[PDB]
Amino acid sequence: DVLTKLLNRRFLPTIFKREIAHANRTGTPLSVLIIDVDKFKEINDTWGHNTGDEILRKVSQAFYDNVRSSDYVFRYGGDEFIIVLTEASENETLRTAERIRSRVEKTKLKAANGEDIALSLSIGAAMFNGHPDYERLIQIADEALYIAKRRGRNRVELWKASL
Repeated sequence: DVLTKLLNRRFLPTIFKREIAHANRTGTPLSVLIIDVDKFKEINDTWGHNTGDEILRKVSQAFYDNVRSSDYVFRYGGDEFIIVLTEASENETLRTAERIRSRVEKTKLKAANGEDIALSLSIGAAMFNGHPDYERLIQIADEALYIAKRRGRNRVELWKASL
């Protein structure tokens, strides 16, 4: 089962604290992908939890197929995910986030009647800029996610001082 490999949210602090410390001592880039499945509750209602669950499996599979073993993937809510990319440049991060978003879009799902289920991700991305507090890094990545949702979903957004 792919869903059992996912990390609980409670491990975010202890993991981020250590992973940030390492990124400052060495000067290696660090990035975060915050992901939320588009209109998931609406999908969960219409097609059922078995369908919602299978969606979470396909979506989780897309993650592990496009991250290293050295990266971390967390699942907090029903459709809420957090990916920590250790040692990934901005160029690499956006490329990774794009591979993930595209994969989910191009995964068509057959319904009970035989129709197609619309799948898409919204992804917020943010680069580590040296700040010691990890919550700041999650805040801006979540803010980036907020915009991707606000701008019509099925897209990636990178956090900037402009907003």
